Amino acid sequence: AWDYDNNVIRGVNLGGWFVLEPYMTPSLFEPFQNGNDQSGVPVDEYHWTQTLGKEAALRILQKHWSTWITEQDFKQISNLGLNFVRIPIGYWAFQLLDNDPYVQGQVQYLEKALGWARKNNIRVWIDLHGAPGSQNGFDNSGLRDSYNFQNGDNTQVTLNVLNTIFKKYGGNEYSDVVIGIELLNEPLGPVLNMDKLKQFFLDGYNSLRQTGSVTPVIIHDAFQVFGYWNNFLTVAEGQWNVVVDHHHYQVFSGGELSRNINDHISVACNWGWDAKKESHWNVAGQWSAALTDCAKWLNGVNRGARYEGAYDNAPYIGSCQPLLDISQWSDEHKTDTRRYIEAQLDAFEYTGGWVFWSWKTENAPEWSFQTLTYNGLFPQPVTDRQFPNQCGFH
Ligand SMILES: OC[C@H]1O[C@@H](O)[C@H](O)[C@@H](O)[C@@H]1O
Ligand SMILES: OC[C@H]1O[C@@H](O)[C@H](O)[C@@H](O)[C@@H]1O
Repeated sequence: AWDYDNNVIRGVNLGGWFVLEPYMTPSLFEPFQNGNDQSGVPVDEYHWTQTLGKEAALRILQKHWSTWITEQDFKQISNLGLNFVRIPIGYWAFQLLDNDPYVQGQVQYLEKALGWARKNNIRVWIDLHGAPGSQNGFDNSGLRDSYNFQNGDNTQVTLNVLNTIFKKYGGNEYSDVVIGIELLNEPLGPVLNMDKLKQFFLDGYNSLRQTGSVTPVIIHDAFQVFGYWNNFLTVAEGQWNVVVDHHHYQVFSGGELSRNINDHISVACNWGWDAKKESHWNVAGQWSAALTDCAKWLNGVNRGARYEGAYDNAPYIGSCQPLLDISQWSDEHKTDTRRYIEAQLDAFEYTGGWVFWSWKTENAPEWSFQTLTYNGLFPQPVTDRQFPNQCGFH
């Protein structure tokens, strides 16, 4: 349903939909603030559902699921010249651990989305974004500050969930829509046992193929250096239809944030050069326009921004308040943003293409494809260049 050799993915993530992220939908979390005190705000979906209880969580999430993304969004995505969406979903949509606070019902909307994709000629990855125990301790895994994916029976439970996804979505029923199943989003390589992670990836690969599925298997790079995965899941070993997903940002450390715009561009261009050298098909599955970490709660609930020297012992670079509203951005910041977007687009189209994080946010413009497009900062058509050939690819 896709030609990974000849076609380029031009896509958006449907983030914040089936896995809550505080920075993307702060309205769901802000009612728990006590004036300026954020100490009682649940930090992740696990604690949000636990605090509300099952009845309230289901009422509020049903409303969210039914309105956040609809068929109209898919029409607009097609109209903007995009050809692809990535759909994050948590393990809890399929299976609950014994005392899990999570509520279910996401699957109904996932299946509506697959139909909306079909109708609008949009292809899809399904992405397992959160595993039991957490694979990364990020709030976007569902469970912040825990790293227990490789503990106990959590890896086994994850493989059981994947087998459900494989039987439902990796077969003939959706072979015209689903062009990849991503085994696990952003496993935090540095804190994991990498040998066990590779075994997990291999078990998932083999399990899918054993169902008779020919669906591409997408592996996230686990924050390893470019080329790390070249010798894994290879044609030499009869392993085929494998894609590596690289994520790229320049905002989650003081060193990255302090780069001037030219150096930000040089780094983006180098992402392209280095991805080209790899031996698997590869796609930039998450990236954005952000040049700051100013979005409220981007680093987590009750954590500040490195950009204004309010987190992670970073030096003050500038004040975030002026940057929260795209109408208040300086001409220079708008120009820097457009340059940065174009350099990333060129870099990522140099291999398998790109998937912007994310389609929409409530009020975080750096992270919203819609907002950037409407304000003329994301090229429309997406091939438009105000700053052509910044990287010099050949
Ligand atoms: O090397 C690029 C690609 O070649 C294809 O033949 C394989 O099936 C893929 O798994 C691989 O990513
Ligand atoms: O570890 C700090 C940050 O790392 C980034 O790579 C992730 O995208 C963020 O979610 C996380 O907050």
